[PDB]
Amino acid sequence: SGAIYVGNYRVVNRHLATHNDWANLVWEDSSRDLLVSSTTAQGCDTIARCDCQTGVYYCSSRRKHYPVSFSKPSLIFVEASEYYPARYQSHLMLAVGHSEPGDCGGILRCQHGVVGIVSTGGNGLVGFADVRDLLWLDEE
Ligand SMILES: Cc1noc(C)c1C[C@@H](C)C(=O)N(C)C
Ligand SMILES: [Zn+2]
Repeated sequence: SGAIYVGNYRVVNRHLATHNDWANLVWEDSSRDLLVSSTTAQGCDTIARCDCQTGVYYCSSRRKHYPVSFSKPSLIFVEASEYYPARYQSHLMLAVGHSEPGDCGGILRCQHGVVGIVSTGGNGLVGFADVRDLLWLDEE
C-alpha cells in the first residue's frame, strides 16, 4: 500500500483505489495502474520533473529502502499477478529488486522528488508507475 500526496491530490495504484477515491476521482488510467483523487488537506510530496534513471524505492516486504537503477517509462508486458492478468502496462519503469503485491504504492524517489510508485513485481524485478509526465499534479 501507499500513496503520493501532492497539493490537493492523492495518487494511488488504480487497483488499490477505495470507494472514496472513486467518489472524489480526478483522473484514472487502467493501462498505467494509476488513479488520482482530490484531498481536503495539502500533501507533503514534490513530484520529480526530470529523466533520472537512478533513485531509491521503499519495499514494504523488506521494511527497507533500496537504491536502484531503472529503465525509462515504456510499454511493457507484465506477467499475471494476484491483482491483474498478464497484460501490457504503459508508463512502466523496471529495476532489479524485490516486489510483492503488497509492496505496491511504495515511493521511488530521485534527487528531484517522487518519480513513481511500485506497481509490478515478480521474477526479481520491481516495476514503477511513472508520474513525472503528469505535469498537472503541480497546480490547481
Ligand atoms: C506507452 C508509453 N509508456 O510510456 C510512455 C512514455 C509511453 C507513451 C509514449 C511517451 C511512448 O510510447 N513512448 C515514448 C515510449
Ligand atoms: Zn530526478
